[PDB]
Amino acid sequence: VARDITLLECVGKGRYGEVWRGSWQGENVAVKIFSSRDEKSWFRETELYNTVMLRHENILGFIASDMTSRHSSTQLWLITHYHEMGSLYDYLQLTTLDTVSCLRIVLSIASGLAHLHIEIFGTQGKPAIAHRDLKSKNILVKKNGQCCIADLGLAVMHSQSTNLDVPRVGTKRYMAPEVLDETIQVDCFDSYKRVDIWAFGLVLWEVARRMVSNGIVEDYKPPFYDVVPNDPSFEDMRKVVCVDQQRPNIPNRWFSDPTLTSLAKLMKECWYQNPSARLTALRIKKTLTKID
Ligand SMILES: COc1cc(-c2cncc(-c3ccc(N4CCNCC4)cc3)c2C)ccc1C(N)=O
Repeated sequence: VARDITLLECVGKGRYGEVWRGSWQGENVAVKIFSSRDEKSWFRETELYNTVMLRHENILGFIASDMTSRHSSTQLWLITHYHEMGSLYDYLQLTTLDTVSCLRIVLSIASGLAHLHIEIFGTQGKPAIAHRDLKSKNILVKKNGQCCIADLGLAVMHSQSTNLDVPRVGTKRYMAPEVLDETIQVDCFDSYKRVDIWAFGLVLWEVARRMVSNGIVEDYKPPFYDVVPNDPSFEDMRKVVCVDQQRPNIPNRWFSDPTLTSLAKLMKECWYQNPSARLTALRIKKTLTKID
């Protein structure tokens, strides 16, 4: 079991629980400890790795899952590979980017998101999966320059068979207009895919600001840094996105670079108020693959 693991250092804490860096047979591993209030998030994220056999170069790599439960207490561990460089959010604050490194990040995310979204058939197939909490803090930077998508505790699934949610359980800063509007068609699975594309558009913006061009770059800032306070409320986001119909502003420098200009058009096509008008994960991958 994973009782042979040494918990060295805590790297993340929050409502979900905690994530620890740990050692196991000489190798660093990440250990997510779920509080007993997140037990269903533990099982869901485990079942995707345990039963659906979720694996992809840009999805966080599962290692093991353990639950031990007495009447005294219950422990819930999810064990995955460890990524020293941390989250895309931490990375972007300490690093600038160039044409190649930026593309590798962006295309890497689009590849992981599209594999999540696309249903696969057969004995080794997978249902369509919606993340529902895409954001820079849930994307990890790998040593090789690529990224992988991490937290799947809120993901939903859809297969070719009648069948996974009630409402709005994501990070409010990244919620799409139809979520803040409550216009979202909760009964159409594509609705949740289009929510991810909105979040992915914000992450594209975050990354692009950090790509240097013509000797200039932008400090890191979160989406909507200029119009909402830290930890914005549901009403604050609805006012900026729906009523004021605000969108992250595009610096004028982006248009003097080919890469940044292509990204700008991609972002905007992820931000249409109408979800049906937004690009798909696959077409975002294709477009990104053709750049440079
Ligand atoms: C086990 O499962 C998850 C694991 C991770 C995850 C995997 N490898 C690395 C990290 C990580 C390590 C260090 C940091 N830095 C904090 C700021 N200072 C610099 C170091 C950031 C991230 C993590 C969090 C992520 C999500 C899950 C999950 N299942 O949601």
